[PDB]
Amino acid sequence: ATAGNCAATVESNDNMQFNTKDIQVSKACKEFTITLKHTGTQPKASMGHNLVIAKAEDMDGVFKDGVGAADTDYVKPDDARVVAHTKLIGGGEESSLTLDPAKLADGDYKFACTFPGHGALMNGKVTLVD
Ligand SMILES: [Cu+]
Repeated sequence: ATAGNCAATVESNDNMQFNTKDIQVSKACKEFTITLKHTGTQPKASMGHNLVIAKAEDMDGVFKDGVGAADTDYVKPDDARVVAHTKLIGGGEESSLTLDPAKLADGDYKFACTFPGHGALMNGKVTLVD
């Protein structure tokens, strides 16, 4: 499936997991939407999740700058090394982002939760595909 997916939905729970560790972005899409749904009962301050997509080579700086942006859902208003980012969502809440697929051609991109203590496990691969 490539010509029938301009959006994706990721489910995160308070058991510390994503329902997918691989996201394939179609270059057939002008923009790609990713919707995150936190299917749990824990509030964002106790077990919050976000989905940040950035260049893997720069992913370290993304997490680092994310921790410094605690007031802004652990996402820093910048979007230079970061391609897209959701907000922190609690049990029942959802957040979404829109990214330019053609910007993922720079190399290997990853998606992860920039919540301190989560990124070590809550991360995967996001690849631009045809
Ligand atoms: Cu998280």
